[PDB]
Amino acid sequence: SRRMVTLEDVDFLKNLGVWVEIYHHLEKGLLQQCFNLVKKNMEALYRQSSFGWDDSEKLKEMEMEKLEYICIFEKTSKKLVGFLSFEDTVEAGLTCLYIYEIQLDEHIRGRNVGKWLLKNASILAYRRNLKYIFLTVFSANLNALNFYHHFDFVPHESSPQEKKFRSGKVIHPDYYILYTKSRKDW
Ligand SMILES: CC(C)(COP(=O)(O)OP(=O)(O)OC[C@H]1O[C@@H](n2cnc3c(N)ncnc32)[C@H](O)[C@@H]1OP(=O)(O)O)[C@@H](O)C(=O)NCCC(=O)NCCS
Ligand SMILES: [Cl-]
Repeated sequence: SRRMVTLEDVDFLKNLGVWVEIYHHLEKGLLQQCFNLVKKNMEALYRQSSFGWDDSEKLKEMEMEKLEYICIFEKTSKKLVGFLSFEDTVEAGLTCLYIYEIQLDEHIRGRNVGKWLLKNASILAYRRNLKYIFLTVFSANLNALNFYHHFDFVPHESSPQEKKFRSGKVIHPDYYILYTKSRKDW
């Protein structure tokens, strides 16, 4: 058929039939649910990268004390449908919120929930006197790459760069390090 930590704008989620919670640490059950979303969304991308995928390794990462979680659940099912995780840190001398994950279940993508999570992360960062937002992204993840570009992320000086030599050597990095300034006004 090809030719026919007070969060902002919570009312937006209410209008979608979802709600948000902030976690300092994930409880055992929810840890497993978030892991399931990351694995479902990302396993293939991790596999094809130099980083690889290890279930046990991703799990331990998500348990790290430094990571804070913003989680969105469906009002009817009370199931997790998305989250954003981050740490407050420093990157090359710059104070930042470093995003580890932004993950949405398939059925809730493309409805401005990604924007909602990113915007709130950015606001939180600014209010914590964190001047930048940083993240890593796979070069092969084209949708995410363009999503970030739209929200003014650009490669940090520390990001790997494309390189081509007359010798025939071609270097395509499998990830970028992106950043942008945090902002309180959206
Ligand atoms: C990446 C992700 C979180 C973005 O969420 P999303 O639901 O798809 O995007 P949203 O609907 O919330 O985006 C809203 C804004 O982003 C823009 N946008 C979204 N995707 C875009 C794309 N591929 N190219 C250009 N702009 C894009 C929209 O224009 C919109 O901006 P606007 O209101 O100013 O017009 C989502 O696609 C996802 O969960 N992907 C799977 C997991 C993943 O790859 N995470 C990144 C690695 S951790
Ligand atoms: Cl990615």
